[PDB]
Amino acid sequence: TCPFYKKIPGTGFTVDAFQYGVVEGCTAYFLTHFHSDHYAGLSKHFTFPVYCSEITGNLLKNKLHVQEQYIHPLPLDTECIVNGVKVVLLDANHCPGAVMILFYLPNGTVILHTGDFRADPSMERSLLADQKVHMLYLDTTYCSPEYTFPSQQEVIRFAINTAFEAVTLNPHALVVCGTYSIGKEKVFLAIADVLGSKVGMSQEKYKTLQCLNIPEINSLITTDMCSSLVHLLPMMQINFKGLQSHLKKCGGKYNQILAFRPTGWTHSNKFTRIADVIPQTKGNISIYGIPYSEHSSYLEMKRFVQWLKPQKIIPTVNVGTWKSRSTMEKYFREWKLEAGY
Ligand SMILES: c1ccc(CN2CCC(n3cccc3)CC2)cc1
Ligand code: NI
Repeated sequence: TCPFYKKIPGTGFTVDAFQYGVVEGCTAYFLTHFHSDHYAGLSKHFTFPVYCSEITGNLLKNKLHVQEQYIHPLPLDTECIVNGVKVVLLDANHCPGAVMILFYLPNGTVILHTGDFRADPSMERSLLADQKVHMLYLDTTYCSPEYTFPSQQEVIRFAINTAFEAVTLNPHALVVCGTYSIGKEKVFLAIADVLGSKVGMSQEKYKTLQCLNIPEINSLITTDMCSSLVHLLPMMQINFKGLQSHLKKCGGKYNQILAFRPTGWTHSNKFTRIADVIPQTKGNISIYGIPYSEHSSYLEMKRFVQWLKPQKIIPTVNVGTWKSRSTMEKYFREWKLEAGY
């Protein structure tokens, strides 16, 4: 059964609600982004309208085989009417195609669903500017002050510099990057660019990247592994056993692997600054875990909410324990008292 924090009161709409069968009274199903916990249940057999971004629609058609007659892509930053209700899609700064959804209800109430997002000051100059919001459905993944991590730019600078130094010292080194979904493409694209290489990958992963409207993509990626010195592998293979195995398949073209494992937050962010990060090493293989987040830090989330000044907040993550729920509610009250709304 579909939970309350996925229902839009006063409409026939749901958000990211595909795993509950036919939802009673739902005439339009919105999808914020193409991550499996959110799309769970969608397939070629789905026969109701799905509203989403153009990139999300390309992935629905090509990867899940959803029939084209049921895919309703909407442009960003544009007032659209769906089933008699004005809606707007905004960039979420999450993975490719990810959106936040603004709903202008018939009764005059205004609701923002963030989906998954990494809050940024640039969102203060979207169509949200000077817009009253009555209800905010908030991605609270990292809603506690312990959750700190660097900017995406700082993490990419570290990765580029690390890879360039390694391959300049040893021209026979291979660089490997782990992946398990869409998102975090900048990690492998930035490394390949500094090295003058295309990124090599499986046919399945190539198909996924061909759906993302990335400019000049044919110049950047390939299924010919042997022409490339930056390879993508599934995240589960980025360990000493899996990398040793991969090194054998390249036919003595390479004599060293440098691998990156993009993670979210980890506890080492408490103690170790990104510049000070060191790898796990065994012989000619080194593995770097790098904290490349596509969710708001605590500080980023607090800034966004204090600027927006919503009347009510409904968390959508960490809602399953009394302790977690209470912790988030205490921070929302602090933020409101500090800012005066
Ligand atoms: C929102 C609100 C509360 C939680 C629970 N965690 C908070 C942070 C804790 N922590 C301590 C040291 C490193 C993390 C672990 C419990 C999650 C999300
Ligand atoms: Ni996500």
